[PDB]
Amino acid sequence: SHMASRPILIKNFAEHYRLMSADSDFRFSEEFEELKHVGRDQPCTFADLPCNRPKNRFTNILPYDHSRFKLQPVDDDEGSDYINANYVPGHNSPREFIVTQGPLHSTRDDFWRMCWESNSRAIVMLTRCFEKGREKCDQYWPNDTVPVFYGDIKVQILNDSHYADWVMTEFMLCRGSEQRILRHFHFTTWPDFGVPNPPQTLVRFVRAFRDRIGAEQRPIVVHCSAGVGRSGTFITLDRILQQINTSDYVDIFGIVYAMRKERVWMVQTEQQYICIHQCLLAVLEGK
Repeated sequence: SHMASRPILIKNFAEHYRLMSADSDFRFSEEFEELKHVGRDQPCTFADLPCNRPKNRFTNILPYDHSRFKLQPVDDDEGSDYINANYVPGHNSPREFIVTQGPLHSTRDDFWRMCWESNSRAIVMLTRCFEKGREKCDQYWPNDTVPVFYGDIKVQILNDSHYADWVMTEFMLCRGSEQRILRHFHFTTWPDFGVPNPPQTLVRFVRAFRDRIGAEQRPIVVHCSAGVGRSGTFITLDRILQQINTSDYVDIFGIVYAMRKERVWMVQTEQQYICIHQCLLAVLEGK
């Protein structure tokens, strides 16, 4: 098709890349520029209520109404159903990911409740808590093995595995007499400015994640700072790598356009838009 899908025939992806990157990413920069309006017209009524105003890390990153995850309502709290997060499509399901902002201390309770209510068995954290001096995301998980209660959810570290660019963490999650495990994928290498360089690091992580998570059927929670740029770059990359195993086509454009329609600025910057292409380019060319 043509309008919300620019599919490439894999056997030519390496040329398409050249052709796209050529002239200071002329074509690339231009292809991206088409998405700059996708889904922005959609209402954000709830996110925009007074009682939910303090819950948003950024005033111009708010979940569209049709896509937002909703927390079980609480009978005295007005607007208690709210959290900054949308179901965003993945390779295997329309409601495969829940991408959200990095919780504030003011929202980590809500954030945990979402994981529990969503039945999500995997969080993917793509930002550092602090970076270059700002705070991006509140430490919403214990930093030792003493179990910590976030609301009604008791989170405890069963073990963690540090690597070069990310740390795996296995949480036990308890609500009442009910127990589950959750795997926490924390990519800790992303550069203070720009996209990961070399991008291979990100591919490496996505492989580690997917290999580890399998053909998951409940939601995966994905987050960064605002829940748009990196979150969008990961999900897309995860999708396409799964994809090149069942098709001789890839639709990075198509993937983004679909995500935009679901949650704001999903692949945020054309550097990330390019980065996705480089990662795949790297894979198709045997690193």
